[PDB]
Amino acid sequence: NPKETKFLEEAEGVEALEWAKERTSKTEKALQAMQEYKQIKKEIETIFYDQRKTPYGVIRKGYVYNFWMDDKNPQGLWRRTLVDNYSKDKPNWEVLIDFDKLSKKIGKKVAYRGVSNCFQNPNRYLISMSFGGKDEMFFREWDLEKKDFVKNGFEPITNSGKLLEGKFTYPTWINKDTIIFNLVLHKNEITSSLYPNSLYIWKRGESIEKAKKLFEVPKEYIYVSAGKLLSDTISSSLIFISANKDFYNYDNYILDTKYKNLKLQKINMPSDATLQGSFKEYVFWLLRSDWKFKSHNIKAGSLVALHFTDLLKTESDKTSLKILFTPTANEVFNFISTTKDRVFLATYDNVVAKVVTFTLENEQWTKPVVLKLPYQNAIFGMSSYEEEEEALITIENSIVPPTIYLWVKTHELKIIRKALYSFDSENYVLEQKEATSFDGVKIPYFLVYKKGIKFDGKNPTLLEAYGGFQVINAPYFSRIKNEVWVKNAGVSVLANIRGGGEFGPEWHKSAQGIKRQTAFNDFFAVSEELIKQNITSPEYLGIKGGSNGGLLVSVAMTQRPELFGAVACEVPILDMIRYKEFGAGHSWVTEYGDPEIPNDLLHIKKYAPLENLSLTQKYPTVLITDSVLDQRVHPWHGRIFEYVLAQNPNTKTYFLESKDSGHGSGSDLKESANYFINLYTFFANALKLKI
Ligand SMILES: [Cl-]
Ligand SMILES: [Cl-]
Repeated sequence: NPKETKFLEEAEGVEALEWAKERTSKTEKALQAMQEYKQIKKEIETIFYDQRKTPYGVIRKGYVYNFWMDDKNPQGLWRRTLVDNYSKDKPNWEVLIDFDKLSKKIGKKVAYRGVSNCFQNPNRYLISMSFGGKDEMFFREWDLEKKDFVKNGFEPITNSGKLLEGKFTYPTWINKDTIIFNLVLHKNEITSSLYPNSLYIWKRGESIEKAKKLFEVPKEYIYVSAGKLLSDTISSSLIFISANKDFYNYDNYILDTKYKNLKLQKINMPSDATLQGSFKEYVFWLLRSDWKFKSHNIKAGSLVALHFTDLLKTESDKTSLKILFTPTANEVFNFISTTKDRVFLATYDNVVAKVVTFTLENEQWTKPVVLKLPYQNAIFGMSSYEEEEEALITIENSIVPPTIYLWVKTHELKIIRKALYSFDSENYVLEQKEATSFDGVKIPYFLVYKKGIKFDGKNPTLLEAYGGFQVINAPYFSRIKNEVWVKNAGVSVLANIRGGGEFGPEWHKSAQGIKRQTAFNDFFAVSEELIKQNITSPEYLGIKGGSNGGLLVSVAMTQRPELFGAVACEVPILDMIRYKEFGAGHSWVTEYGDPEIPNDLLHIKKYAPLENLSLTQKYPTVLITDSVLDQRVHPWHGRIFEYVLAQNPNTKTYFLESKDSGHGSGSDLKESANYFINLYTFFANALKLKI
């Protein structure tokens, strides 16, 4: 019965933790006894603790800021160096905050979760932090001149000293003495998805009990957030308030903070349009749906720009709106990023990165200039601020390590850092291929292998996908997969299945809700194609997915067990009947359908893994992972799958429950390292990697 299962529903406490510890210990001892473990451990530790790891960063006021972890500092160091030093192989870094020292002090893992700098006094930062991998977080104000926390500064503590935490509580500076944030002051100030439901404004020197509530959303909404509408260099007083109603639709507002009285004014934009950035007084918005705007049908996936004042106006009064991107068939929007005098528009065309830059001249958008990316199958990233003329760009592909480039004030890329580690890209092949799905639709996939392998169906192969939430699953360079898997003659595959965002909102909507089986079919189409082409065979084929991808792979192995030889189901959502009861489950009703609506439940039960398991069926060996402090999906999902599968004597399972990773691989570097040693030992042993 579910009475037998009920103890596992409690994340912490007693019977669940003991049950989980025992299975985890059995699993770790079993992995540690496999012939492949010693070698896999060596290879992973060499990578994770490598002093030649690339120190990625962001430029502010003549310095590059970096966050660094290694075996000495697994929680990590927030640090900086002069931009002139950043080109040196081994820059002289100034350590700003040592999180390992902080953790030792408090007696708990304190994880760095980002920073926000004050425009009015740029020596002041709000440092975001969490205990381990919790979604709940807090912050502390910190001063650069002092290189220390500000005594009695902004930190969400009560008049007894009690620290208040909230899931993705992040603060925004109003002025040097005022912040706004999504504070959980009272226990009940949360939505049904358990995110903070309120925004508070808080003045320096006042108890948090004196903070003024400015905004509250209904319980049925997902979350509320505050952030800046424009660059602080244009306005520090316009705040964007975003109330996410049902994951995809929003009520958004401008909060103007500079007048005698605060002013809150509702933004008139399509409810599923999203703010993507700004430049000067203009704002960029992405469309998820077609917009009939005056004469025009502006297609779903387009980017428009408008003056911020037109956000408050009726369609009749919206004179500044311009269309900046209209995707052709294989195109999708990626991001906007801004410098002092340029806007960068990053897109994909057939899952290959493309970038242009433009500006404003005489209040008109200039003709964009192509920024040529000198990699095949390029993947693009960058950090920048409108306050800064210079920016750091990365370009990479799945088999070529990332290069970091400085964007200089004369508007060109200059190489600033190459990888210090060695990876001989010419010994590998990267192919972009397509499978044909059940309905004739072509599904992209990326295939990476070592030159010289035979296509005789005996290559150990690891196939990954995600397939949800309009997420673009781009083929980035993975040092771990390339060096631990592909260098040992394993094959790597990434499938851009529907549910994702690789071809814009329609690519997502096609496998959304009760259409989820479309995502799963896409994944089978790729799996079968790998086998047909004698890249691999079921015995050598492993599949890996996390979170939403954890549903994907548990569905795959239960519908099509005969296609696969090994599975890793990581921090999964998978109990699709009961998902609303656990963690942030209410937030995804529009993604999966509502199990309490008969028609949605009927579709969900056709695929839900716990509804489609047979005791007498051999399933592929599976590694299931979850965490006590996973507040996103809750460990129930991993625990119940293990509990039920454990009872099938035809199936071998490995289970790993982490104390404090949360929704991820580990909340410090050592724990992540151990997680990937366990995972790669599992696959190497299951699929016979020659290691
Ligand atoms: Cl930073
Ligand atoms: Cl102060």
